[PDB]
Amino acid sequence: GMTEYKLVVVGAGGVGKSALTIQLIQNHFVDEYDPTIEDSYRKQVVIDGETCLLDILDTAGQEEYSAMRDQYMRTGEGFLCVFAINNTKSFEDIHHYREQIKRVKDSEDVPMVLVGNKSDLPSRTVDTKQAQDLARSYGIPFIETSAKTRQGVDDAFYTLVREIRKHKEK
Ligand SMILES: Nc1nc2c(ncn2[C@@H]2O[C@H](COP(=O)(O)OP(=O)(O)O)[C@@H](O)[C@H]2O)c(=O)[nH]1
Ligand SMILES: OC1CCN(C(=S)c2c[nH]c3ccccc23)CC1
Ligand SMILES: [Mg+2]
Repeated sequence: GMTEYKLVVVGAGGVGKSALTIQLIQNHFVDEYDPTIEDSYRKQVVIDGETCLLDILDTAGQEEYSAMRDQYMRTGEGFLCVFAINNTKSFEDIHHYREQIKRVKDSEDVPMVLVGNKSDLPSRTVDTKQAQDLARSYGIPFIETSAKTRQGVDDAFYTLVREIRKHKEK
């Protein structure tokens, strides 16, 4: 089989995890999607000349059992850490997602991309510079997206695969 990348989208409720995932997989923006549904999706894509399979988990936070959270975190190879630019709390939560994923995987070297979503909205509480400072501290890429206009979406997910490939080659 062609190579498959297991990607996990994490972040506070309401930040756009579902909207981003459906934009990438189905190329449309969804106004409402039950905030409690946690599904995964497959899409074949070409990234820098490589035909590959993306397997993306759109997380919904708590699980029936905490062992399930641990299971997706060990299985997933890269993590999109999403906040919304209009939700300071979602940005603060990023510290906790960072910590947890590293701690389940028992690794200092986990492919992640920091994503500030809803960039189309006028309302902003999190400035670009503050998110840049965070990403610099983590040594990972940062991208601002709009699930609504699709701006930065393929960049966010393809950048994550690129981080995974850097990780593999060590
Ligand atoms: N304007 C705008 N709204 C968005 C964007 N992403 C998500 N939303 C909306 O924000 C709400 C939460 O999105 P959702 O994908 O359910 O968030 P999730 O809880 O992280 O899965 C929904 O009403 C979406 O339509 C975006 O980039 N721009
Ligand atoms: O029930 C939880 C979510 C689905 N689970 C996994 S491991 C995944 C299901 N699809 C995925 C795509 C990327 C990374 C992980 C997954 C098991 C734990
Ligand atoms: Mg959702």
